[PDB]
Amino acid sequence: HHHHHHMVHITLDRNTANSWLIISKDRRQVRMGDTHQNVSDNKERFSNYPMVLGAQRFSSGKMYWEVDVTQKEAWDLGVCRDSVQRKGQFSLSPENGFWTIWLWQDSYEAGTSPQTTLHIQVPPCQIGIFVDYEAGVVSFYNITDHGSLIYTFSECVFAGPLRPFFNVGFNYSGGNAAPLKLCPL
Ligand SMILES: O=C(O)Cc1ccc(-c2ccccc2)cc1
Repeated sequence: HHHHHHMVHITLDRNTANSWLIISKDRRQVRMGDTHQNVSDNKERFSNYPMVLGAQRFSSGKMYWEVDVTQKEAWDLGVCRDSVQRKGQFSLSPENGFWTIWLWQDSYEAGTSPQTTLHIQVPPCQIGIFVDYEAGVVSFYNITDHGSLIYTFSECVFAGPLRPFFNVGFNYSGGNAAPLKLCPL
């Protein structure tokens, strides 16, 4: 791909984070803590899952960023509407305002309803995310495999401002403690 020149500097929004997440001083890394991180509750925080939003809001244009997923067993990445549900149980789907892919139990899937199997020969250590607001496209790229395409959501109906979306996943196994990191431009 040739999307690198639309690179944007994403930072994480602490106020949206699940109360167990630990966000680095530079707001570029996030990991699951082993306990509540001693913050007050608020209506923005994701309650049920280890999720957090980027601070940036996009309503036009082309945007690109990269995320490091090295040695994680489980995670979700993509974009979502600014007005997605924060509290209780929900599925990641375009109907609910999410355009995402994930790793879970050694398989990669796109967050359609129902979910779509992804075909990845080279397990990615870094994922590139491209959004074309006007075209209604969200695309995912395998940076470890020379930028190969993972998945394209097309005919997207965003229906609002978009925010970068992250889930570091649970760590029931003891093998999923590693952080998500926003990679430098
Ligand atoms: O509205 C809901 O679906 C659940 C809900 C509502 C309010 C708060 C809340 C907690 C502490 C300070 C402010 C607001 C948390 C969850």
